[PDB]
Parts: sequence; C-alpha cells; structure tokens
Amino acid sequence: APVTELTRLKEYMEDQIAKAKESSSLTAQLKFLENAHTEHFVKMGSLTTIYKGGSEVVDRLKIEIRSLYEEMLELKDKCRDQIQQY
Repeated sequence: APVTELTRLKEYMEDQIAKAKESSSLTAQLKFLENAHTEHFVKMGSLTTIYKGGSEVVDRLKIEIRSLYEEMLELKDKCRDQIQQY
C-alpha cells in the first residue's frame, strides 16, 4: 500500500524532525532524528522494490519526503558532531 505508507512516512518524518528541533538535550534530539532516519530507510527500501513511477500521488509524496530526508541529514550530522565535540 505505497500511498498510505508514504503518507505515514512523510508525516512521521515531519513530526520527528519537529520534535528534534524542540528538544533540549542533544541526546533527545538525536533520538528523534534517528527515528526519522530509521523509518525513511525501512520504508523507502520497500518502496524501491515495488514502485518505479507512474502515480502523481506517489510522486508528490516522494518529493515531499526527499526534502524532509535532506533536512534530516543536515540536522542529524550537526547533532552528532556536537555530541562528539562535547
């Protein structure tokens, strides 16, 4: 059910990224960002196996998810860098 799975993934990532930005400790921020990372890895791996193109609904969600993925990569890197530094 790619459309429902991608809807859930998009909103899951947005929710976790938002909670990361509101977290106090680096540890808590990292947990939310890693949750976004894990869910993206698991769900997009499954999508790649079953979907190559041909749906506007899926394509819109994939573009939205990609933006969240890129934001997550930068936030996660900054968080982990700060954890290592301190």
